[PDB]
Amino acid sequence: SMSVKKPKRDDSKDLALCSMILTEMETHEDAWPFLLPVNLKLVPGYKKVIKKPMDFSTIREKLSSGQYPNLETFALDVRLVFDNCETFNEDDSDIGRAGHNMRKYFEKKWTDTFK
Repeated sequence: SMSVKKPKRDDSKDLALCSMILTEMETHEDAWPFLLPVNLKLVPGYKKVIKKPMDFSTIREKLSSGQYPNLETFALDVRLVFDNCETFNEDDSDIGRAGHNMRKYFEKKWTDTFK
């Protein structure tokens, strides 16, 4: 509360470390469904059904331009990519499996870097 603060967690490396995690996600062999925005002209249903589209390239641009106020807002966009994937794709599809694999990969890197 006013003039009463918990001890200052060092956040000065967070930008660098989110960039490294994002690099690792970009270079994973199962990243291909997620590298670019879904083409809303060419994929029936996507525009209407997925209210907040997100992809790695869009997270990368946001990251590079100071659009994440903190590391939690970065984790929310990454998770959004996988939550959108599960909303639109059957679990038993190459893309559905890709999304599950990538979410697991991400959550381990997140825990090991920050928790």
